[PDB]
Amino acid sequence: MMKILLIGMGGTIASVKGENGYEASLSVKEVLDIAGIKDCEDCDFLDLKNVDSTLIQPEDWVDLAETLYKNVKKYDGIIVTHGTDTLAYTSSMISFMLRNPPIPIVFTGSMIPATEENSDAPLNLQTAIKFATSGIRGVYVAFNGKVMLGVRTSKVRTMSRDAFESINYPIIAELRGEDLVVNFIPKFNNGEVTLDLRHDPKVLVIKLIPGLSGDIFRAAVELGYRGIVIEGYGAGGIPYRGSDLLQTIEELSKEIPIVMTTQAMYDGVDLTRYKVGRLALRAGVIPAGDMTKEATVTKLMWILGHTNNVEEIKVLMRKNLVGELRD
Amino acid sequence: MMKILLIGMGGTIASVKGENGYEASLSVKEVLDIAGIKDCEDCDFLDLKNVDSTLIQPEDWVDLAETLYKNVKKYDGIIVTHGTDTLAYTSSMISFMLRNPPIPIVFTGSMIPATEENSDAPLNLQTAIKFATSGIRGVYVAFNGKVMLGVRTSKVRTMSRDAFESINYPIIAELRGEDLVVNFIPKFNNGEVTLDLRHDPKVLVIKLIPGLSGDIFRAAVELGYRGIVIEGYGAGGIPYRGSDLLQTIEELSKEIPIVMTTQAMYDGVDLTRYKVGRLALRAGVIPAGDMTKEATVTKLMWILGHTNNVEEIKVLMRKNLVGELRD
Ligand SMILES: CC1=N[C@H](C(=O)O)CCN1
Ligand SMILES: CC1=N[C@H](C(=O)O)CCN1
Repeated sequence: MMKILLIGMGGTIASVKGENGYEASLSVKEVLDIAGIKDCEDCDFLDLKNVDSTLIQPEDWVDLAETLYKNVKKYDGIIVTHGTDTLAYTSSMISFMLRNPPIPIVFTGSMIPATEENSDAPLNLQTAIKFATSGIRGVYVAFNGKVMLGVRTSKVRTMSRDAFESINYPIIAELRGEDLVVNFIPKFNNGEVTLDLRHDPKVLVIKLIPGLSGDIFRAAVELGYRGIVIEGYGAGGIPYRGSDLLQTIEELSKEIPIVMTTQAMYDGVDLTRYKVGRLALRAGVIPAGDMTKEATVTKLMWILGHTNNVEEIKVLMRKNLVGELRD
Repeated sequence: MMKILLIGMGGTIASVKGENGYEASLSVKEVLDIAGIKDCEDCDFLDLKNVDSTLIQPEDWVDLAETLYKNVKKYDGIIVTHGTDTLAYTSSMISFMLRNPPIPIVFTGSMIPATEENSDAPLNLQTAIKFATSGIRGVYVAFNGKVMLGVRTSKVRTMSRDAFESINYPIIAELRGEDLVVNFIPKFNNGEVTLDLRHDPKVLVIKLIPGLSGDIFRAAVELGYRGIVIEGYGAGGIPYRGSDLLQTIEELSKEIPIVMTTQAMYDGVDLTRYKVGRLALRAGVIPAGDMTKEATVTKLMWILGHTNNVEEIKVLMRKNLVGELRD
């Protein structure tokens, strides 16, 4: 029957409490054994990386995307074990780099090392295995009995089992007993499996705070940053009182994309709603709509691997590519 | 009986849909009338500002703190109506600037203008009035039937009534019918009412993302920024692979405070837990513990109004001043 591949990237799930605190150490095969999984007769194992996900770089996304693409024909499902810190960035970026996969690609990990007795690893691996053999294609994240679309997933808690949520977007599937029950299936168009590794990682994310001036923005441009994301307040906007920020934005927004997302967790941005928003639009700011913060950052990096034309970048950022955005 | 003062700062609650979308317009007295409030016989009214809270600057915090201090003896309670965008920054900063107030000081506002038929304004004003006459002293936020400690409050939703949550800290009070029921009373020491307006607003908040280099940090220092806050991933830490960031931090952390908070919403940071965290500590990074992002930023600004000595700043950031932090 079904053949699945497990790819190890590291993470708390594979970690041990060494000298300087937890660090990734175990292989993905060892992780499965320790977590007590046996329903894996026809399971292949590959260790791609073995790091605390805080260490993940954009080139690791390239390496992982390539590896996935080389293996989508050979397997019925692929599971990637990964640290939780940057799990959502990786699942978001891979969603852009590897479009219309013919199989489920499921990211998972744990908040508590698999070695530990109270570990969330066995549940998460079980959920991942159940989904990887479901026939439901796409890039997903399995965590705490939930399956979420990889490009709509964010880490919301640092010290809880329920660490990940689907942001502004319905759960794909959820455990009821041992029944993984479907809640919502994304509406894919199924084109040709497409690998597209092009990206530019040189982007800056600045949190809007009272009194912020435009000086660090023009410094970023001088440093050769190719894009800036600003987390505004609430539905989004730029203050015009108190700083040269709006004036600074008006000048820079035609040299580089300036993307507005929100500091809040849920509901995203809508710049048409307030005067501060519409001024931000007039200044050339690109809205990130209802995208997660991780999808916004990775999508911008990915697009910058294709074009530096701000107008075109605006069009692509506003276009729903893989389910990351409400069109 | 009880005498309360209402101070208007603006916000959606006082807003109208003008030419470029919503902008603040109505006076705080008009807001009360439109919201349908009458149980306010002995209520004084003062309009301090009238702006979309996206426009709030640090000097407005000074003006508001001064006004509160001049009025804490005259009234039994004070209510401040305020935009939701920066409400939490203002309630956090005022908590540092105005210590041991002898009365309840309650911040509130609404997600939907008081003019609108389905407005959350009447409920929020009611809750604010009930708490302002409760005799429970301190700085608080009332929203969606909840009363939260002002220095533990963040905006988590941009388009929902339940916009604010108490982060890593128990609700103070909650509505059950018309009964405002107490859940938890903060353990104040009641010293002398202290006004302390000293702050330095020149701080930068950068979101950690894969591949981030230290170049923008040393640019910030050259720009004269007096502090940097970094939102790390999860429990916190600095990547040592892929960038000159950790090396950059080691150099800068003795010139200016570099504070680590988290990109996630709940549970805060703990740098002792992972190798990436302990390296961050060794590099001179100051942990923000379980503080909200708004408390972290305002507390740092406030402290920078007192000292530029990094060692001392570290001590103060790690000290629970007004309930913002678990000691
Ligand atoms: C490299 C690549 N070539 C084929 C294509 O683009 O159609 C498969 C997916 N991507
Ligand atoms: C300015 C001021 N003086 C008095 C004091 O510090 O004790 C009251 C609170 N702050």
